[PDB]
Amino acid sequence: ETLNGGITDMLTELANFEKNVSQAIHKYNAYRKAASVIAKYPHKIKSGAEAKKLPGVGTKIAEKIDEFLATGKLRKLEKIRQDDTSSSINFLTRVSGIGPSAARKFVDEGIKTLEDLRKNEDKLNHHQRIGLKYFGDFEKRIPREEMLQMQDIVLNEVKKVDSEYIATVCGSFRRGAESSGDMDVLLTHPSFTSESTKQPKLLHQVVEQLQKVHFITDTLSKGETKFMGVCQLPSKNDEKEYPHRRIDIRLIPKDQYYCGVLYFTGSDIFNKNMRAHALEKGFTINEYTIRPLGVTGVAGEPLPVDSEKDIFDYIQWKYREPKDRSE
DNA sequence: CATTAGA
DNA sequence: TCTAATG
Ligand code: NA
Ligand code: NA
Repeated sequence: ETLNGGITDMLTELANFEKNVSQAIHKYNAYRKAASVIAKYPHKIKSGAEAKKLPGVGTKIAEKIDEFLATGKLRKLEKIRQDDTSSSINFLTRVSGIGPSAARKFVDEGIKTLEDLRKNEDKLNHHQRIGLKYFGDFEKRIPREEMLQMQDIVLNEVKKVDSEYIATVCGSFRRGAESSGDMDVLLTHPSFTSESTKQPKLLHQVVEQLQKVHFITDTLSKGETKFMGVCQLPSKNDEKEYPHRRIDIRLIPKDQYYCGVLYFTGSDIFNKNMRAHALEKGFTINEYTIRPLGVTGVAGEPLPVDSEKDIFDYIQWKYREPKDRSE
């Protein structure tokens, strides 16, 4: 967690550089584990060989290690830090719809600046275009203050169309969190579950609604289960407009909300940690279900949930507020 | 890791 | 189809 700081840190640098700049999945994959072992490692690593002794830690890494152990730097790390070509990529990627593969190509054609992108708005697809459009706005964090207005508004339509709907903004916003990235409203409806072969309009109905009232302004992808778009709080009585937000809404089988619901509300840990709990409490939890564990190794038979409650009740926990889903 | 664009 | 990007 700290003793191994600089090592682990450089390692991930390196690592990331591989994947991104180069199409070096192996190396890339290499550093990570390397980076991973030593993290877990209990002592203050002192040198190449010292590391060396570990699974994953080979010669290559080791070497770089010492030099780092020697100079508070590393070369390759430095060069890459320098190289526009590589820095160029790390930049492009910031655009929704822009990835490494694109970032690289985009570069070879020479696009390297956000401005470059404008100039070749055509060379980009509706995603990235939208990605590019609201570029500034996407980087900004979401105020909880805002978070609720929005929240309010969304629920406002959901119910409006049909009362039978149930939608939930999951995440951090949900964990009391001061700010969010993008909001996630986990959708579902009674008439829809594990079997009742869809009702696509189920989604479509909503999306439409929000578009109607002007909350969603753009679509990034509408599927018949997941939608990804961009929204905005009606910019009040002139003088101050809202930034453009990323939103995501998804349909769910009322027979898996809570589950899927427990899950997204995390935290990323509370989950592993809650997930870690059900294993010993004779269960299994994953994004949609709770399965009673059978001694053969595995088992099946997904247990019937009506609130975030049952799950705790099942594996037998203390119901914990979203507030307290901290770790 | 599953869902949507694309091409 | 496959592959990329998002989550
Ligand atoms: Na070793
Ligand atoms: Na991106």
